[PDB]
Amino acid sequence: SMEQVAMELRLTELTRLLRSVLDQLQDKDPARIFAQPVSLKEVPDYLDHIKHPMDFATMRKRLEAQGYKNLHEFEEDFDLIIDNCMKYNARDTVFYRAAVRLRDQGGVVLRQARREVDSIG
Repeated sequence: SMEQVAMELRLTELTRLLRSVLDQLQDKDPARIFAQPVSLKEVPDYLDHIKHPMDFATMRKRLEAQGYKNLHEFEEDFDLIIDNCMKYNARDTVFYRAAVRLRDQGGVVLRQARREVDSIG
């Protein structure tokens, strides 16, 4: 149907905008602390602690499969990155501090992304 195509074009345009958002969020992590999943070889207990692990590579795979239907779903995943890290790691650690910084810096990007998604439809 033509409707299905129009819907698909919207999904594709959302995917384009989320890719740019993702790039901007990931620039706020210059140490690459959140680049890749936490290694179960190097943190064998990790899944006892964290039930839904997340990282920027895993978000990028979902993105390119057009697997985010709306900004809210994408934000959920971004928040998992931050929130997982802040539970597993103590306050006095480079990891926790990196999450706080990513959260604070990402908020700005996400604030305008919401406006753009609402605005452009």
